[PDB]
Amino acid sequence: MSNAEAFYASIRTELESIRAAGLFKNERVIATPQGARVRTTDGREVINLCANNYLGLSSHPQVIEAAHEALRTHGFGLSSVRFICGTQDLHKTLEARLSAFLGTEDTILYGSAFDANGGLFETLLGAEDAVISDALNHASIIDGVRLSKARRYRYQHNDMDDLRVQLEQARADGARYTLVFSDGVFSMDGTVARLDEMRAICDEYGALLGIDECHATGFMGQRGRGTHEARGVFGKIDIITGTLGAALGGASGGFTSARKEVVALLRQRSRPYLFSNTVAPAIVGASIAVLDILEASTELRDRLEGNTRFFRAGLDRLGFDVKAGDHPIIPIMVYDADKAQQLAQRLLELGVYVVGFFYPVVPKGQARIRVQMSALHDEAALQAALDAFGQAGRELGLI
Amino acid sequence: MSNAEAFYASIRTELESIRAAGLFKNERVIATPQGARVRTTDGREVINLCANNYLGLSSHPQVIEAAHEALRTHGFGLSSVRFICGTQDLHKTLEARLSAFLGTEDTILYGSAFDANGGLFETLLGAEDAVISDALNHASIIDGVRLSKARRYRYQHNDMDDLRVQLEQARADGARYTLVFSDGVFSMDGTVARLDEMRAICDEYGALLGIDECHATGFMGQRGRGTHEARGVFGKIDIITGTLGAALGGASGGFTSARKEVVALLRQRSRPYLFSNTVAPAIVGASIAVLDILEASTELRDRLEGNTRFFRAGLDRLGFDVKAGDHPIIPIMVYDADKAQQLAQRLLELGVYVVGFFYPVVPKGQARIRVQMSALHDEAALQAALDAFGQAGRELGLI
Ligand SMILES: CC[C@@H](O)[C@H](NCc1c(COP(=O)(O)O)cnc(C)c1O)C(=O)O
Ligand SMILES: CC[C@@H](O)[C@H](NCc1c(COP(=O)(O)O)cnc(C)c1O)C(=O)O
Repeated sequence: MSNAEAFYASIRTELESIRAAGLFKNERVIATPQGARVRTTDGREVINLCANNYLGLSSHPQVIEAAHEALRTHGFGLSSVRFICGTQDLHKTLEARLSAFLGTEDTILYGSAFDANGGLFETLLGAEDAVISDALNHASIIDGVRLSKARRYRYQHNDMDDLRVQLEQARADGARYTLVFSDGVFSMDGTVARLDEMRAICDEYGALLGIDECHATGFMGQRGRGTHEARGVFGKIDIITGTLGAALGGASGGFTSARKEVVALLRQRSRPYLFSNTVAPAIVGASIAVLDILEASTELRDRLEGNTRFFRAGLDRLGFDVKAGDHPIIPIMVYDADKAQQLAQRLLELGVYVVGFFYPVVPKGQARIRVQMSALHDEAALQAALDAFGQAGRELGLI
Repeated sequence: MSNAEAFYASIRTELESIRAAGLFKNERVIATPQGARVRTTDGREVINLCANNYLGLSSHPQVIEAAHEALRTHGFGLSSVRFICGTQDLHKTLEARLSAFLGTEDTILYGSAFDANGGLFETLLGAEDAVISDALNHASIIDGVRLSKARRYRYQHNDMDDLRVQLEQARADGARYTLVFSDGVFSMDGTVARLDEMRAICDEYGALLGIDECHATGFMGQRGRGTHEARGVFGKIDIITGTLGAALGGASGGFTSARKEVVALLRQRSRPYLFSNTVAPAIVGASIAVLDILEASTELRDRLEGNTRFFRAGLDRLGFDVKAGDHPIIPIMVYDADKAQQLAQRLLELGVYVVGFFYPVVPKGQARIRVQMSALHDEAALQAALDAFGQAGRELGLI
């Protein structure tokens, strides 16, 4: 029995036990563009309440046509990293508009938020330095930190007192520079970081504050600029990392926006920036028009707030443990992974597209459905969906 | 002086330190689509010989039109990882086409080749297993290995006897499974991994064989299938990672190709596939068009081979060191960084766009210019660049 084939057997044995534990993820094949309603290849058309299409720009006609013109004017692929021959005027234009949009002096584009985080800490920090992370920080942040030589501390989830204990200890352990880093809005539970307390606690110790803004840019704040606008620190952030693939288009790309020494050093030394393809001209192009939309009127994010409150207060009145609020991410815990596959399946049958969240996406035994609001939803969809949740929740024992 | 501001000072000190060493990289701002000739925002038209656009597909109008069609039928962005609502029929289809093209059972799409490597080793390997890398492996492989728990070995560049010395130690050290991993075609020197030998070495020790094919897929091997085709080992590769951002379109996205059960574990556990956006609809649909183009005729790859055989023989007949290979990557070693900044800039005055490679992209003391050949270059541009190389080659002491 060969060594290579025992490996493949090991892998097959692993797959089985993932299925046994109710943890195997099955892909639905959508046959349509992204939007408020969606159709799998099988033919069924369902309400989509689990996309990152927070502002509904993934298939917004003026975003689609801006990408079209980018294809005409600036081509399909650049097949280069930025410093070689992958820099077009659009990249410089969009890095500018984001810096303006976000409150920072420059911005550096990446292929994703995942790679913006991956290349952040290693380039800026060393073994003598520290990174303090909220316990539930996103996997891409944990992997950025793992790739750096910095010392690591976690503070308990959104616990501002534990943030002080770690900052105390890191000072005590002798940290040169400290960077406090956290999801702006957290992926799996929707809660909002307390950037107002943190920027103050960071100011006592001289620490830096960085935030991952994927679940905030475009629709958090009065003018949609970020979680920092929503906590009144706009322009007081050392490091923003974020995506172009959530609210701002949903195609690809990410970014780090920081002072200008940072951005300049990231361009010089950040590994994904040096070593991975530049963003495609269509994406950069359509993102520049995305910023034209959101800077011209706050309506879409306003309709998002409305859709979110209506549906959060609705799931509340049905007995779900969902607080009233304006978090477009609405977590619905079912703990059992199998009971998550069922609830998502049953809600499919009832006309609602959600997907189970289980390990390793969330901790074993803390499985959930993550509802996700859009500006796209009209009230007969939000209503027909509330119906779907009340029934399937009743059948499965959730209310 | 506060700690935060102290940190910014260290950033600018190293920003100035990097300029002082002449190691600072300045972005040239292309104003046109990627092409064999390109115009900076200054209006000057120049011959591009430093892109990964080997087959000219980056602005190929049939590729461009497939992106136009994929936007109309399938939208701009999906704003979701694959397992939630980011799997369209296109991704499944493109995944079947890459597997058949490449000789493998299945294929998993990533947002870049960077992330394909980044999510590869940590998923398939454990503390008891070994990875054995060619010492010149791409930065994305190193980081993917650093993110895994496996035991690490490096062997001298293309050194088959060093490769055996490591597999001895890996086994001596008690490795369970063992993965030999190397660039198929090395980005920085154009050399071609000795895959037929490595397959034989691996069979002996019972190790898996993996290749990163970013500089091979589409044009290496008689049918452009890649380094494994070119070395008689088509169909006998355990793991292919790669990119859609070079010869297969140049826009965005990457992949890992392997057996069904390896790919299935990557879908269930690979961190960038779980936690980062799915490839955009327009990119997937254009990639499907790229495979129709390349499966229909080995022109382009035949044309590429010609253009390089001519341009190598060009610098051949001028006292340039044609160091190693038939390959479209022509490394013109100049060792000193400042000279490569000079030679790249001087050629820009002679009408040639080409860029200096120096630390940390290439080792200190081993700076260079990477000439990269495309199918697109017409004879006018070719021998016109041969002249600009001859002039500046003598003009700056290298000829
Ligand atoms: C100067 C920067 C170079 O590293 C670059 N190559 C990028 C690259 C990647 C990342 O591919 P992605 O773009 O992330 O899909 C993965 N593997 C290999 C073997 C590569 O050569 C180039 O040839 O310009
Ligand atoms: C189930 C997978 C989720 O983690 C996923 N997160 C994507 C994500 C990334 C990667 O962003 P990119 O897509 O690579 O730009 C970076 N930071 C944060 C805070 C994120 O939430 C989501 O919420 O859909």
